[PDB]
Amino acid sequence: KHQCVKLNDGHFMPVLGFGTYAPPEVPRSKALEVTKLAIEAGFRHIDSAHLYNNEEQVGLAIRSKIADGSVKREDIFYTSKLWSTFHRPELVRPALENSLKKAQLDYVDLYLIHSPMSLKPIFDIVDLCTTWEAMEKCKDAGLAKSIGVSNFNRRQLEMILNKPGLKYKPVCNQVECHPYFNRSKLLDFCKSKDIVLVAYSALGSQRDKRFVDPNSPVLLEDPVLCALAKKHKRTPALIALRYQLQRGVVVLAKSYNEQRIRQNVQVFEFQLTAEDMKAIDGLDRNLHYFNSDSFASHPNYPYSD
Ligand SMILES: NC(=O)c1ccc[n+]([C@@H]2O[C@H](COP(=O)([O-])OP(=O)(O)OC[C@H]3O[C@@H](n4cnc5c(N)ncnc54)[C@H](OP(=O)(O)O)[C@@H]3O)[C@@H](O)[C@H]2O)c1
Repeated sequence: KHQCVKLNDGHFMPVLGFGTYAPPEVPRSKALEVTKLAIEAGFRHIDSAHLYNNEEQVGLAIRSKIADGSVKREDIFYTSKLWSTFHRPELVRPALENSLKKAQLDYVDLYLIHSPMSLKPIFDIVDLCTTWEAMEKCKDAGLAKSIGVSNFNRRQLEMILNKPGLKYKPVCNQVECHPYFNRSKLLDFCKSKDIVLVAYSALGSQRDKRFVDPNSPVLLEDPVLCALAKKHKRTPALIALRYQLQRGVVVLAKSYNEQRIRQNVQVFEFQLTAEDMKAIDGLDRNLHYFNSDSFASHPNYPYSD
């Protein structure tokens, strides 16, 4: 299907998605305005989460673009995510039901485990295979068309894929992925298991002071990204998004700015050569922008491997 990839459960995922997270200081009504502008610009995959405290505004934007005739529900791929205080398996279905009620949708296209780092329902120690069984029952019930995971490393994905009794493989692993942390080996593994890698912080993250070192290089000021932008008469952001599409990664892009939202859909309008991709692959430097004690101290931190 046009500009989508086929998931391993048969559903289709659009290869460019709109990132909806804004920090707390942005008024909640902004997510309504920008999600409507993202749909108007041509985004058809919208990524939210319980954590983002925006599902009611994001859902209203979707319902509004349905009401005015721009799109039908089946034209939109909506993702939400189970937050880490709800890993205990009896909490999974009520958490998804809460997300649906907030968005006023009958189903999500995709429901993810947001992170493998379980928190007190203060860390919690939960066997995530039990969480996954509860995710499977939500796909059986029709609450989520597809289920997947987010922030898992290879060993953590294998624990699910190897589970006795497994009914549904995860359709995706949504992970931090960009030219300073391109996750090649994990991508190869995901490809080998028919699992889609979805990239977040593909434009270098929002640099949130709670978890990103401001000393970290700014991805879009990279001189190779900037040179390739000059060569293609595009921008460093479009070079960073198009790099993902050509390696078979589905890519998210957040923007709350009307011009940049419209700019990002231009990722479909041009392509990069083998030499351009090799120049971009040479930027890999094990730089995860999310780099905090509040993750690294956790018994199931994914960058331990
Ligand atoms: N699963 C998880 O744990 C997880 C973690 C992080 C993110 N995510 C998801 O991934 C989404 C994207 O990741 P992210 O929030 O880290 O942000 P990102 O997509 O890496 O974007 C980073 C910054 O790039 C700027 N930008 C966007 N388009 C641009 C363009 N064409 N030119 C120049 N700058 C541009 C935006 O600022 P403006 O708004 O000012 O344009 C944005 O704040 C999030 O919204 C969320 O949906 C998930």
